[PDB]
Amino acid sequence: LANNVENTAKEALHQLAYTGREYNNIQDQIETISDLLGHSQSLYDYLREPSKANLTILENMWSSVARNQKLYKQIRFLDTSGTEKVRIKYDFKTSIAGPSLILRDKSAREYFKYAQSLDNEQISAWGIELERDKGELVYPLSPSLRILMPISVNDVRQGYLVLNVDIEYLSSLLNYSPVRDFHIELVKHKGFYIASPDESRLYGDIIPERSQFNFSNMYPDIWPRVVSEQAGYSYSGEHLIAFSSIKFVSNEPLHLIIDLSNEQLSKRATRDINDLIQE
Ligand SMILES: [Cl-]
Repeated sequence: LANNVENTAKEALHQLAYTGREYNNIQDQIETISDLLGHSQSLYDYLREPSKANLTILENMWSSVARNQKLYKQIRFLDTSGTEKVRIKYDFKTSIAGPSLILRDKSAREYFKYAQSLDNEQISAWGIELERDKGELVYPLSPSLRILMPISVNDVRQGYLVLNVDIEYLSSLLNYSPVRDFHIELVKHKGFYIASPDESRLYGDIIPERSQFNFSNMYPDIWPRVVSEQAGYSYSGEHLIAFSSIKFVSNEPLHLIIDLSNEQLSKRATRDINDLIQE
């Protein structure tokens, strides 16, 4: 063991660096596309002349962008009062995008009050937070990182572009490595889980029956190492945890964790290329 724990920890550290680079790339892709949507001719045309015809052109464009990019669960334009005016929804499982006529007043949401505080054409983002409809949680639960940009015409604010980056999709895309056979969990700065192969530990800050699933409660002596935002590992005698930190469209850290119990560690002793084949 001792050496096998260590060798596994070294592999997991490589995996954490790999996956951190993938999130950094996703962030660059989101920054670029948010800037293009906020400066787009189709949106400009609609805001100048919000005819049904121009709304259709905008909706078709956003639906195309959602199908092409996959990581936006919604793309919306809210007016200055916080009422949704344009709302494209995308479902990654089916690949269907299209507009909804279910348009709500979002003015009570904190992410909206934050967007109002931004300058014209300034792109910023809200912390990861579950989606809601009329204040009720959307189920299945939907953690979103909302990109926010007030949009102006001749210096007069028209509303806000809002893009909901779908953390469940990104987790599904990024957080399992078939070659190294590792699952990466995402743990927020507050200690609660927003992605895991174990669904039952998610969102303990929101779901009462899960409030025990905080990394700081689970691994009190390992938590400080994670909070340091350095990459490293710790082994408690029962779990090997390898950890790293990134900043993903946020000034707060997001911690990426590979947590393997003794039982799981024993088995990768067996690992052979023939195991990878071909699944
Ligand atoms: Cl709401």
